[PDB]
Amino acid sequence: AECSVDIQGNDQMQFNTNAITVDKSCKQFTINLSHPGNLPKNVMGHNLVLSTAADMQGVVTDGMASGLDKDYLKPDDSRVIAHTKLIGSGEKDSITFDVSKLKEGEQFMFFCTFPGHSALMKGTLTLK
Ligand SMILES: [Cu+2]
Repeated sequence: AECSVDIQGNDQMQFNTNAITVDKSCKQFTINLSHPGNLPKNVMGHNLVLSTAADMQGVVTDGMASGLDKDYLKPDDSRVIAHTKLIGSGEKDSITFDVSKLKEGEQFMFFCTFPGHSALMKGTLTLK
């Protein structure tokens, strides 16, 4: 199966998918994030961050408090499974992670931790 997806985050706080499926036969999986907006990352920065459903808002909350200098992620946050960098207008970033870090049956989420964004910028990730 394929083991990559391309996702965009825009100037109206939206990702271009609501749900990511990872094929259970993948060993690694790569997420190619890009920002087709025009706004700087200072006001419209996006990352794509993975965690369990339960852990998402703790990551978001602690992340908000951590500043642009830390990509709006609390340092050494063990709840984060994998993530891109935080990017602004016209940038792109890709991450490849071990799919062994995910498990069938488990409800994962992807989201952006930039202050305020998660309200809209989130979706499910499922190993299937
Ligand atoms: Cu964002």
